[PDB]
Amino acid sequence: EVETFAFQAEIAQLMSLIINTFYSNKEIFLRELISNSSDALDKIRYESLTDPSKLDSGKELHINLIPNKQDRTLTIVDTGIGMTKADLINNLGTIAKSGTKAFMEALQAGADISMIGQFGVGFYSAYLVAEKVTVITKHNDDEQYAWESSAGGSFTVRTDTGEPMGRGTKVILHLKEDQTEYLEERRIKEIVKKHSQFIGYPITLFVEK
Ligand SMILES: NC(=O)c1ccc(F)c(Cl)c1
Repeated sequence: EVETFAFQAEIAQLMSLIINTFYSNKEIFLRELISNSSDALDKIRYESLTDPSKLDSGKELHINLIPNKQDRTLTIVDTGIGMTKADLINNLGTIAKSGTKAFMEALQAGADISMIGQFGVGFYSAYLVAEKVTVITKHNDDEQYAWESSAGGSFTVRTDTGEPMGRGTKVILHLKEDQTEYLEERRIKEIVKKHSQFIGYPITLFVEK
């Protein structure tokens, strides 16, 4: 049972512009997704301060980076607050319509593309490097769901029958054929050190056989 949704026009426009604009500084996608994971971890930590049972679904607060050269995927896993089905449909818990408008207005006023995260829509920078993005998420108040989009104006949501995650979000980047540098250990390490060196949660870069 798969549900197919249209992106709001403004979000489809932002994704088309991310996909089609010439812009060499693609590595910022990883900073943006790690920052999103850190924000989601902050949220579940705050909730746990007054309700410890919020961590019954998992006490560890961390971020894992999992490259897979056979699948040509880079997966960013966090154990943050996760998203409900309603969150996924509502632009993955973002105010993407007004954020896109502000990002657009800022670019006309002299902001840089790398500033996308200041406008709450840093997630969509994934499409700088990914032809398809799958988001697996589990929120304490809902079931496990899979969101997926190859852009082109639509996304899908289905119940996820795969590996239970407990709580958190898994962003699976199906990389473009010419973007496989982001599967190399030394390249990922360089980007994390350059852009994410002060994130307040452990970031573990997995290695491969
Ligand atoms: N207008 C642009 O060239 C532009 C604006 C925002 C973006 F995220 C990108 Cl990649 C390009």
